Amino acid sequence: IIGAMTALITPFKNGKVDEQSYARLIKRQIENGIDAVVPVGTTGESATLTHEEHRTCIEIAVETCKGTKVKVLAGAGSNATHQAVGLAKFAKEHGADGILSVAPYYNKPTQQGLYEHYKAIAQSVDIPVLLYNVPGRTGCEISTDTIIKLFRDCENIYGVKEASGNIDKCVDLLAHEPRMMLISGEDAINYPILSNGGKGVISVTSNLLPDMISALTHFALDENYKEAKKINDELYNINKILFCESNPIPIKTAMYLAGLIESLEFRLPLCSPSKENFAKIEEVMKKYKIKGF
Amino acid sequence: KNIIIGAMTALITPFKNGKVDEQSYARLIKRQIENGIDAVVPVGTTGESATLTHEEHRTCIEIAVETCKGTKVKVLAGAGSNATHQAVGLAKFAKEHGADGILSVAPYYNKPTQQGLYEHYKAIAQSVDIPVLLYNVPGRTGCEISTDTIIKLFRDCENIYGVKEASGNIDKCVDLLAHEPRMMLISGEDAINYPILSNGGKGVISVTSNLLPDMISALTHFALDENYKEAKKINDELYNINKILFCESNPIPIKTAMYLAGLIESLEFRLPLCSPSKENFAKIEEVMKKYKIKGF
Ligand SMILES: NCCCC[C@@](N)(CC[C@](N)(CCCCN)C(=O)O)C(=O)O
Ligand SMILES: [Mg+2]
Ligand SMILES: [Mg+2]
Ligand SMILES: [Mg+2]
Repeated sequence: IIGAMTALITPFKNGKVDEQSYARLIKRQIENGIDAVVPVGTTGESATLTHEEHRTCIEIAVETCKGTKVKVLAGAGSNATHQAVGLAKFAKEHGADGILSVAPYYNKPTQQGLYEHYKAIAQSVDIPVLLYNVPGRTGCEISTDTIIKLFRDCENIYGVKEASGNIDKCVDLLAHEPRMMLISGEDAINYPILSNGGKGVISVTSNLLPDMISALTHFALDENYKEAKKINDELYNINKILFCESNPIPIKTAMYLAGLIESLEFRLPLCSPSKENFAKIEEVMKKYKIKGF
Repeated sequence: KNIIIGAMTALITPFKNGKVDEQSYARLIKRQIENGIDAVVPVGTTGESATLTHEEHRTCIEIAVETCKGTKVKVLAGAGSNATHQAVGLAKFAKEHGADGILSVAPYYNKPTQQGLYEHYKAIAQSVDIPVLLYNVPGRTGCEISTDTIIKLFRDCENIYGVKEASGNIDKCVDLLAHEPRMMLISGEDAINYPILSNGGKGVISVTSNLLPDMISALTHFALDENYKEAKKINDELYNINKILFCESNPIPIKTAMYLAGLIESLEFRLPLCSPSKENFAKIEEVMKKYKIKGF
């Protein structure tokens, strides 16, 4: 799975997942050229969803994408490998087109550990598995050597979502293993990653501006770097402001400000932004045309 | 404030055939008690909290509580979570099953803001009536409890009595105790146990004490009595083992050392954790030779 993809926010209403809004947000993604959706990633507050909720989000999404050509890359990562295998199987059993699997967080496995963790996951299913490196959140980094070995050693492993701010590593990955699918995990540098041969994005910004992110990715895949860079440059201010506080606090605030969700609700320890950052997000949004439903 | 201080151990969790070796767990805790340790921390990072089931997590806390009854040794139960609802539940559990207090690591992976951290710990503290020790380890969580947030929580919440600091930032340790000297600063970094204690820290939550509880015990008690020459001498002696126990991610080296010492049956982890490199295995074995390891 490649192309423009959205790390879906998870809207809450009165402390529960707003399931109708969840399906409605995914339809809006489909209407605006998105190629795949990622239920229950970091942006979807996977850490604070119950097992049941995690499972249901994937189900809505698979169901809502059914019939369209939009794929579901299910959030299935865990820092407990038994758990990650579990999630992988669930996704497969419930029709996900594939899986996203974040590098274990908090426990800091070694490179050998990561290899084992992912081999376990990959062998438990037969759908594509997309590796996810975000060391600022996990405390560990999947080495370039480890990524490559996994790609070559495990049939299902087809690439990595990179959120490390390290374009050198992106060169390193595609120079030594050009067959893998490098996916941008940091919206601000979507174009530089695509222009080095990246084949997709898993975007926070596309929650609010899916048409802009989808166009950017498709310009780039069609080798119109001029127009892809144009959108990337235009999106920089919003791409930065969406991380003025830890994601998904700004994007949910933006979605609520645009009237796209009913309630600016998080699950603790996530919370509302500062009032000043709230106003900063509101101000930056005003320079972009935000698609409705 | 009610407090839990002194020399404390972040207990490893031994596995046998993919199950918690509950008999070895109790035996290991008794070894800590008999070597001068003041409190034990079941199921922290060193106890592989991430890969235990909820039931196993509960079981290890209960085993700790039961093993320390009839002694002066306290149980500071590992109760952290990156989901506030789960952390409150763990705090409640620890309270209801006889723990003396809880340790609660800063939420990992989802990187809450300072406002969110405040709210997170306030909900935990307001849910029980036993001491709560914050735990700051930004290298593992991806976030930091700022000094201001720590102090605000200490002053605003009755049961929050201090912080376990594992951030290699002695400046912050000065900052903390210079602006709020009533709090209990606990070293979460073995190599710098003495510097933290010598600045007014009141205890350690140690990985090395799994292997050398008597030495960590003496270091802390020497330091608490302001016998800084003797405390520093032990800290200096311990530096080599303190560092080698993090050649690979904790608790991979300490469990390796415990296995080499014959203190656990199997060198078993739960994935994504795994045995160390063959090279680091030998390095740990070599460093160990320079220390006298207490038996059972
Ligand atoms: N997607 C919904 C599940 C969320 C579970 C958890 N909050 C905690 C994961 C866990 N491995 C649970 C350990 C439970 C026993 N201590 C962790 O806290 O590390 C996470 O993965 O962030
Ligand atoms: Mg398409
Ligand atoms: Mg994931
Ligand atoms: Mg004395």
